[PDB]
Amino acid sequence: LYFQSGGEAARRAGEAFGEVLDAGDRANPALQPIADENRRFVRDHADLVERIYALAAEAIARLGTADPAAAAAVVAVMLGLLNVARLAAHLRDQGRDAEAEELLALAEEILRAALAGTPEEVTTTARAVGQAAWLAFVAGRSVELALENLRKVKEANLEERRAFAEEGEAASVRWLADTYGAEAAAAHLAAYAAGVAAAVAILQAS
Ligand code: NA
Ligand code: NA
Ligand code: NA
Ligand code: NA
Ligand code: NA
Repeated sequence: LYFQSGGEAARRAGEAFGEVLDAGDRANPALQPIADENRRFVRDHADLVERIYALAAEAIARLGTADPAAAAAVVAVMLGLLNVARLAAHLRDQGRDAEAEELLALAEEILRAALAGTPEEVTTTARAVGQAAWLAFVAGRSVELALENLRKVKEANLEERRAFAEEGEAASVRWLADTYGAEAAAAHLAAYAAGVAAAVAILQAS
């Protein structure tokens, strides 16, 4: 990672995201279990965290951090691969290491290919990759569904990728409200947006 210029800046940005989301979730008894699980993930899967920062460093190298759209795209890449990594971590914790790699490799292929375009295109693809994994995680942690979803993103044009990201994001809001209640869900989503903004600003200053 150290010969991947940008890895330390990506880490600072991701840690800023994590700190802000942690504080938002930790402030509310309904959301604290999320903050605790997120700390456990980072503690237990340092190798996946570093792999996320490595892909972010590739995004920094290609897009720069000289403007808000590029910075947002790098953050979106990290958050999209993080969603993939949560399912990969489940697979690894359960001894299904090869399937975890297949999942990570396909997500990384799609994200890397998007880096040839504009930041706004990268952000759309990254959001779609994130939902491809998240939707499969909630539906029984199915690597088969995740791979199918990722292949559908791969074969989708930009508008179709955006539409899929929007459907998944809407389903995600619904899941948060169903699980934590609408009131706590709104607080969580606001903290998430603040964490994105924190990470964007760290990248811009890097
Ligand atoms: Na790099
Ligand atoms: Na505690
Ligand atoms: Na964990
Ligand atoms: Na996300
Ligand atoms: Na994303």
